[PDB]
Amino acid sequence: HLPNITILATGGTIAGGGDSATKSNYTVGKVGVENLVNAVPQLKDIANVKGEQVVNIGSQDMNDNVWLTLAKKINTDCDKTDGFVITHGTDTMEETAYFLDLTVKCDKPVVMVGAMRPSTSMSADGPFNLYNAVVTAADKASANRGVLVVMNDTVLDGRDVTMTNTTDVATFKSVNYGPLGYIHNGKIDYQRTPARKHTSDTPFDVSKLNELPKVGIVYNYANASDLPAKALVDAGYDGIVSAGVGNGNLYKSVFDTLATAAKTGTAVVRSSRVPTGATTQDAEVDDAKYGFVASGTLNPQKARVLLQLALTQTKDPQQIQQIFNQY
Amino acid sequence: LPNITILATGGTIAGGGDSATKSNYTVGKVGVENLVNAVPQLKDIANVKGEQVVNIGSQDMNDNVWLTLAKKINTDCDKTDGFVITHGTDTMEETAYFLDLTVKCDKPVVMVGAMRPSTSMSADGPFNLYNAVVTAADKASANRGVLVVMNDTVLDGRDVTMTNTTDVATFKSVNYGPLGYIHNGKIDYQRTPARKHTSDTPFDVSKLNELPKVGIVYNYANASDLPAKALVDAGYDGIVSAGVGNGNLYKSVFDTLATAAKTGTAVVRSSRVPTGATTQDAEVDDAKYGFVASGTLNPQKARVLLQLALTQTKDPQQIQQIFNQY
Amino acid sequence: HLPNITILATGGTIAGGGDSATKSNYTVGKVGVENLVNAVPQLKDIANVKGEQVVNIGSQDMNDNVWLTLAKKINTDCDKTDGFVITHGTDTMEETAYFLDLTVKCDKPVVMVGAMRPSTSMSADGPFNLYNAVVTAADKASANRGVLVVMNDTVLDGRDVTMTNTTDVATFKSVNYGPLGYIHNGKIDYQRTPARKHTSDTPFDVSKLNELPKVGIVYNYANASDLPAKALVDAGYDGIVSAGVGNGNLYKSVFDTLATAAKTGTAVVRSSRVPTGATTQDAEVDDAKYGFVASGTLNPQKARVLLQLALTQTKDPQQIQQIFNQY
Amino acid sequence: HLPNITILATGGTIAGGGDSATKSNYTVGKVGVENLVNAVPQLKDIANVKGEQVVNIGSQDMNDNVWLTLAKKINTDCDKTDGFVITHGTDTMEETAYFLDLTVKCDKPVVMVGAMRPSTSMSADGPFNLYNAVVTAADKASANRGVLVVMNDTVLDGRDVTMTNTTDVATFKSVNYGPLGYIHNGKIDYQRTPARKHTSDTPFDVSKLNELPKVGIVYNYANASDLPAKALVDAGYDGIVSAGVGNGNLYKSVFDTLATAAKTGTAVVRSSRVPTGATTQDAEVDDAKYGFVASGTLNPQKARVLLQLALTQTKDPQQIQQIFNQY
Repeated sequence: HLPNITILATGGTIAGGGDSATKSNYTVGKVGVENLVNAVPQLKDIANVKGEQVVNIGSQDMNDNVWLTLAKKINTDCDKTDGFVITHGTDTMEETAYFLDLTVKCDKPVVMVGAMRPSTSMSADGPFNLYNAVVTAADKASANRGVLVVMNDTVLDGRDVTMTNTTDVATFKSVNYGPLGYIHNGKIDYQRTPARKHTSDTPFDVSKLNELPKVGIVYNYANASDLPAKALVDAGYDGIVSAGVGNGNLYKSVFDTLATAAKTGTAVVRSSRVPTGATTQDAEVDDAKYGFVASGTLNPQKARVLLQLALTQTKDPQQIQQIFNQY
Repeated sequence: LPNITILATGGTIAGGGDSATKSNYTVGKVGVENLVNAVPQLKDIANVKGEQVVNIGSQDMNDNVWLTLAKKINTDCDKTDGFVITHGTDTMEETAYFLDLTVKCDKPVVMVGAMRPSTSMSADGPFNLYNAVVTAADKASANRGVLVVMNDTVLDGRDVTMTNTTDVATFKSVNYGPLGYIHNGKIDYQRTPARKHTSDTPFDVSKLNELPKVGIVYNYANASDLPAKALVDAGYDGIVSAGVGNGNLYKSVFDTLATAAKTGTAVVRSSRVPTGATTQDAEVDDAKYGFVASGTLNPQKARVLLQLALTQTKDPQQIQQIFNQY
Repeated sequence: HLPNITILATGGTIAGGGDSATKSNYTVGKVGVENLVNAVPQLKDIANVKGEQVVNIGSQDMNDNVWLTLAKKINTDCDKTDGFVITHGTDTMEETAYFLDLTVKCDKPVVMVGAMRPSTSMSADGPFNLYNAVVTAADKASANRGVLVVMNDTVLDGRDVTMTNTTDVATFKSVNYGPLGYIHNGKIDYQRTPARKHTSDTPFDVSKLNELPKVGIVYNYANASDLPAKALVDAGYDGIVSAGVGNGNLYKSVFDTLATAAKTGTAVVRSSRVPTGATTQDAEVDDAKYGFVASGTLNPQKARVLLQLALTQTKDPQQIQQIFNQY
Repeated sequence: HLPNITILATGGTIAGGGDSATKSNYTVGKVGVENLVNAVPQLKDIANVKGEQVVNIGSQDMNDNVWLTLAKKINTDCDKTDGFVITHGTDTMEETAYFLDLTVKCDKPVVMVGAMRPSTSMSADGPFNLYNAVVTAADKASANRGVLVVMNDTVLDGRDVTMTNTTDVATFKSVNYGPLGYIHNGKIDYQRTPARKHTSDTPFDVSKLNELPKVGIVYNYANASDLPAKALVDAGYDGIVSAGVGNGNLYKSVFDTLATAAKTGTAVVRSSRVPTGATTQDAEVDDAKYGFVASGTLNPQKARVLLQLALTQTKDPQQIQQIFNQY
């Protein structure tokens, strides 16, 4: 009769700990899901919570196998529950949020949440962030909006959400298109929803996949080395994402290596190290001439999520561009 | 009127497209004199002399142009009242900090670019150039370090960065804010960078024709060690990590860089995250590994300072000292 | 054919010129619409443009009479054009946008535009602003999103759009829920639409109105005077909006005057002087008990627009609070 | 031997409390200074703290009498302590910070701090904020920087600090010139200091004053009533600050009232309701002619603070403008 709500715990600074409340030092992986739930007894006011510990890692070590395990579990257990919260490291939550946004086939709410302060800190942000994540997953209006991230009283879509600051509790922002809703006193005023296709409206199906296509990221800057790009090509990577300078521009020697790569079986996506705004067509690079794909507003690490999934469907740069214009 | 020298390097500000109402352009259509002639009002505020140093897209900016530019300004400091450098946007933030650490001229040195090509409707380059010459003309600008002047704002070389791929308002000092705003050809300076620059740095490039080799590697989920293993296999002097969150490293990359740091490669941890410090005293024992924490320097600015450090030392603790002072 | 677009000019810095190009002085409603078009020859590549001068005022002198004229004309002339651009000063464009967003029943694109620099200034922003406003009004995907403001290559909804900076060309932002779309190379990638009800989904109809209910705005600050609030009450005002401190809070003397007035026929809305975030219920003020309405994310000048309209339908606070939850 | 730090408590949300850790409802001033101090036992690691509860009000009720009390106390008590922390409400902290920044002659560190969540909240921000405020008051490097605000791990100058968001724990930002330092692991890396004159470098001497000149604030907006302005003039106010539209512009009817009043000796400052950027001279308003002062980056409530203090030395509009260009 209260919403049934599953928490899938993956680790992160929300389950991490230091030897002092008032020193910054901490390590991830100290606290199980039972202990987090128990630190918020007010959850039983809003939901019937069930917690499982899928893994316990720092999200700096998030990987393809944990992504597959999560998407598979959510997809199989969808019918058991009214929604899911995933407790997660903050460092790569914006990656896992987008991978689930594209492969989750459950249109029931799936809410990701972490903490910028360890469980042991003075003014720890984890307990209230977890409360609000359950408020969100239990809100009937949260369904059909794609996979969500809830941080600092804010409901953010999985596609546009990113980290803006290294330490600030208020780091997570949807920096191009804004947030979906604000949470106040356990109620959400939703004024937006992602137009890009997600969840059950995407062709991606990882139900029977045990690995993903290999996709690396190369940085651009003055005097950039080509050695990173060469190393990925030498290893037969399925794709490379460029964190370009400005509007996805390539240092000349990186450009040389990725042009060869795009014409010899490696997919190439131009994104940007710049934190907001689209990597666009119709600027300084004719993507189609090189066989590149322009990432749009997807940053390097998001573009790598969508490129891995595009490559389960096609190697064709025109098709990949069509997928980067729809998802 | 002061004497002001424009040193032109190319970029969108001197780039053009086939239409004022389409986004497509190539850099380097336009020479320095053409730019200057485009803004006749410069006459009202300065005696302007333009020289072309190079003509390239800043996406192709490199160690040799940096060395040329810093030598040029240091050689010619006595000869002018200040400098404006016209430059692409994409790496303006790297050139700005290189120069901020390496120019010993404490007269005004102001970088400027354009987010719209000189051909475009509502081109931003003319008023930008105009405001850059105002900044270089104001004696208040002296002793503030190398500056960037974009969208009516004066920003310090260390903190300035691009926030947006296309916005005319892209250039911000995202951690500590601007030094001043330009209104009607006057600046109200309320700020100056506390970090040591120009003649308070030990870095001199006057007889250097190259810089230590410093690469950047990106972190992300399931990150490849192969990029870092490449730079190490090549004998790179230094690698900056574009960390996740507070300068964190995927396990593979962590292992490779920890092994390199013991073989002598300098390792700085920075962050792909656009604002905030990569700090000591978080998840990574930097002293245990011989790693250096970048502070607020983003990965491309971290490279600038690591290259210069690497002209003076390979000692981690001594690199951390330099990353705490400049 | 190319779409037929109507430019309705109201004046503004965009029609306004200075004495120099390189000094900050200018007059507003200097020159006219036909002058404004002729400065942008490229418009004829994208539409068949006709201009009409409605009024010629600096938007700091904007008023109910210009609002009523604008809305009736857009609603009357709707059938014979494919879309509208309204040239307007920047200072109060956010207020006119939300009035029009509520009272226009034309669901063809309605776009507001201005300029932050004068006509004659170096790097004048008006010409490209006007070009992109016509792109937006000409796009079929612009229909049914409400009244829009198009500034600095960005499409902003009438409701959330506001000024962030006194002089920056990039001043206009939707500071709570972000923009709907970015314009690049004459094309828009819409990824958002406002969920709050607008244009033909509102019951507001000003067709037969010649004046609007009287709504004043009072400011809160340390040691605030109650004299302004008392002056609007003595004048028999229909409504009062509070620019509160923090989360909509009231200086003691303002609390006293507004609480007295809310129980004897004056509608009272708590908004905030703070530039982003909702003035919420459930905080320090029990709105229901005083007969106050919480403005949500509407800032004082926006709350005033919605309060004047709500008072054309009802004087009941619970019903005004309902309108404030829906539009 | 750790430093001696004086906490002066004035109330606010930092001292506030609600029925539930999870519900938003609260009231200010439920817990006293010693309770706040004992909730952060770790303060003994970094200082010898002495608390004095000076008043106990919501900062929505802050007033001239509390300002005078605080300035005279800090000034008298300077030589008995190494540094001051003032606990205060958030809503007007930015006003008090500025008044103290102009009236305090003690150049030892003086830090203000509050909380956006009440002390009873889950993930309450006050405890670690208070910890950080005392770190900042203990740090000698803070001396000579003017009065500070410490919130959300940031050191902010009293002049430029303002609220950005109605509820966000990260709401306090130096929105024009940025912050002075970030706090991490109990340490500050200061990279900035305000160039504007503060503390000992101002002429402002409140030592014998028991009242401050009367300064009100009137809001601009479409169709603005002249009644607020006329109410303040009728009452013989000593000055009026206008929260102008755009770059300090005034609606017709308010412009008429303020112009008439400056002619007979009322001090009139043009500020802007726009949250960032300066209200400049030499835009659309001839300040020289009307006897008006442009407020620069001072927002309306900040402008009030400096105008009241300008008015303790001069009523001469040109002398008041010179004060507005120096502080």
